[PDB]
Amino acid sequence: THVLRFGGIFEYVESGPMGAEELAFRFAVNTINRNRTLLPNTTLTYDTQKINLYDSFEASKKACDQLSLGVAAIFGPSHSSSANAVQSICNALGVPHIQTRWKHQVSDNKDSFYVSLYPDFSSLSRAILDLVQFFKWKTVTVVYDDSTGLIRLQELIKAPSRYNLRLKIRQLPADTKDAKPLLKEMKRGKEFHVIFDCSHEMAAGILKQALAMGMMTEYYHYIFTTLDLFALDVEPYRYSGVNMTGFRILNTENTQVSSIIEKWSMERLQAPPKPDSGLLDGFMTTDAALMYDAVHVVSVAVQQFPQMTVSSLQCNRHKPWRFGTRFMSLIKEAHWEGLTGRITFNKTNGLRTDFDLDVISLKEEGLEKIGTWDPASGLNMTESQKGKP
Amino acid sequence: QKINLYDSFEASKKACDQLSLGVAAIFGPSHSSSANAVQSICNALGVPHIQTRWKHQVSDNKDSFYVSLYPDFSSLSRAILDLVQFFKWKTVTVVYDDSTGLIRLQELIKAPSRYNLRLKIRQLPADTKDAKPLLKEMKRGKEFHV
Amino acid sequence: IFDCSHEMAAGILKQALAMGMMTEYYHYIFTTLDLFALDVEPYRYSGVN
Repeated sequence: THVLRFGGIFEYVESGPMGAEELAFRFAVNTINRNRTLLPNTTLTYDTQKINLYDSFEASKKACDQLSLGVAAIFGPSHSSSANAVQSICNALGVPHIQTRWKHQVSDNKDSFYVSLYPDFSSLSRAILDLVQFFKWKTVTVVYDDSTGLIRLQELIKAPSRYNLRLKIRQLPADTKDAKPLLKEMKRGKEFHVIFDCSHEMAAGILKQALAMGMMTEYYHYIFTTLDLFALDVEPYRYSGVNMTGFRILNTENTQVSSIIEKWSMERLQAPPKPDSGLLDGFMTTDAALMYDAVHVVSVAVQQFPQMTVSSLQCNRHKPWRFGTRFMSLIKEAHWEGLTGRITFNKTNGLRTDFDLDVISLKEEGLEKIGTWDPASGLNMTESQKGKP
Repeated sequence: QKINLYDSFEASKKACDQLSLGVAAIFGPSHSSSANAVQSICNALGVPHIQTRWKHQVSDNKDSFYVSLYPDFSSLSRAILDLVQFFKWKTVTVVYDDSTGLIRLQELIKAPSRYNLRLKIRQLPADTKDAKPLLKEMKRGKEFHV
Repeated sequence: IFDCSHEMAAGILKQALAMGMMTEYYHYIFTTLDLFALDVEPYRYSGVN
């Protein structure tokens, strides 16, 4: 017996197809009340917008726009620039802001009313470092994408602080085949342990090079910063014998997960795919899984709080919203168990710094879960118990 | 206009608010969480903008109405790299406090892939006092080019 | 050293690629002359002789 609206900001270039997460977002809207259990007497609606690449001023508008009505809580943009203002704004007006990307929060900022389902790297980069520290490498190359890659990995760069991993860092140029100058050195420096950092969009790009650069052998052992490792196309590679390694958080070990994905894959590709890119079009990418779970994680908090009503909140004013402080800290206890496994924000900072990474690797058959990681227990490698008394 | 450090929304107002009078070249906030916000406006409103600090430079923000008299870190980072290799040093230790110090110094961090060096990297924690252990380690570690 | 009409060469080569045998190590020699007719590009960087 109730309707409720969220906000929404997304990106595009002047038109559709809509932001594939937005397209996949409105889904998590609908799927709520078809698991009717979920917020039964409180039907959820929403509002969205679409904003610029490399901008927040427009996103400031669409922020203030979605604040004209006011919205119960905003799910936010892609760029940091776009999502840092949306952070402050909501957090200068009580509104909860939500995040699914990573972006380096300046550690001199006062803010509260934002959270980021994105699993932070101070764990990821710890996990990398564990994994590395297991394969007993005494060397590694860290290929990243752009400057901010560093700040993403600084746990790793600081492994020589304690550990004999004399590593080197190499940055990809603009294009994919802008790799060849780089890789050529690697093969000439003979750097047979490679950790990347780039959205998989460069992975397939960088990989087809590592193939055409004759670096797909048993020798090289590529490790990927990202999770969407699975989204790529195994097949061209799985025979060469290469060792490859990456993590996984879209916990496909659950039928429901493997159904919802499928139920989403039942609907996802109503847009035409892209063949050459090397992605398994039909595998719901992580970046969307969060924008999905968020909806649940977020709206489950609403399933604690009766008094909430969206309100017209103008940027002309200063007036913070009513129940933000009452509603915001509801979030930081939302221990939702969805696609990305356990979900529980580090209440100190409000970041998802606890989760289960299941390390996948490349056996000739495909991508095999071979070990499970968490912040707490380190690495359970299925290989660990390959001999018993 | 005087405002609080690290609040964009707050910082966003004065940008347009000044423009309610119109200004020629705003001289922006010196801390990127705000600086870009202003920058997000200046070329978005045709207005040129003048900046002093380095800021969390982004790859391809399509503004062009912003400059700064400040020397780009690349030149700086290259400049140290001139200096160190000049001093023939090998086992350097870079020491910062904030993550952005990396981007401040990547032109240097990348170099060992080209110039035979070694460089640990260490970070000053939240409090200033917290360096006493750092120095202690940097004492434990015998680092004589910092 | 192979022996097959190039029709198998491209076939056998795309394998030698997907079988991780396109390195500086292996040195493939072809019985046939139509070696040129194949498509160099996928290979010329791997360093193979």
